[PDB]
Amino acid sequence: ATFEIVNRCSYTVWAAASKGDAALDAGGRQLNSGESWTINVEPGTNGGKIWARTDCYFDDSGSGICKTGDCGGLLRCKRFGRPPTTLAEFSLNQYGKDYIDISNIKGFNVPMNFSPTTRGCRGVRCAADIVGQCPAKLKAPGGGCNDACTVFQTSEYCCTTGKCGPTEYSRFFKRLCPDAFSYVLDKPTTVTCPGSSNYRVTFCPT
Repeated sequence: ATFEIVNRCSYTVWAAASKGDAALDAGGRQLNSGESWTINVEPGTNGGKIWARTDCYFDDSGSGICKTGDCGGLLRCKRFGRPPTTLAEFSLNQYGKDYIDISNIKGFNVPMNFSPTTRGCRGVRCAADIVGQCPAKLKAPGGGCNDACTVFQTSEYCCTTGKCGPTEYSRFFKRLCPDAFSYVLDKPTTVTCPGSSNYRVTFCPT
C-alpha cells in the first residue's frame, strides 16, 4: 500500500512510520514545509502508525534527538515515538478490510488528516489547535500537549485494567477533536476501508 505523507505545516517535520517492532519503509525522513514523501507499507501490516516529529537534530549517521515523537534517537524509526504524538493508526488486510483512525491517546503534537486516496471510505481528521488550547497541566515543556496517562501514570488514565472511563483530560481532546480517540476505551472512531486501499497523511491540513 502507498501512503503519501505531506507536510503542509509552515515548519519542518520529520515523518516517522513504524509497526512498533520494525520500520515501515525507511521508517523516517525529513519533510520541509510543502514536501511530500511516499512510502510503501506491506499488505497485512497490523498496528502500523505514522506520526510527525518536531525540532529534530540528526548527525550524518542518522542518530540524534527530536522534541516530540523521538524514536530512540533515530532518523529512520524502528520503534514508536515518544509522546506527545498525534497518531495516524492503521491495520491493513485484516480479513479483507483495512482499518484506520487518528488517536490522541499518546497526546498531540501536530494536526493531521488521514484519508484514503482510493474509493470506498472517508478520511479522519484532528486539526484543531490542541497545543494552543492545551490544559496547563498537560502542556509538555518540550513541546506539544501530553495525554494524561503520560503525565500522571494512573490506572484510570492509562486504562491499565481495561476498566477506565472518560476524564476531564480525555474530554478536552475529544471536544477539540471528536473524530480521534481520546482515551483507550473511547467510543471508536475507526473507519473501515476496502482492503488494500492507499492513503495520504497530511500534517497541518488546514
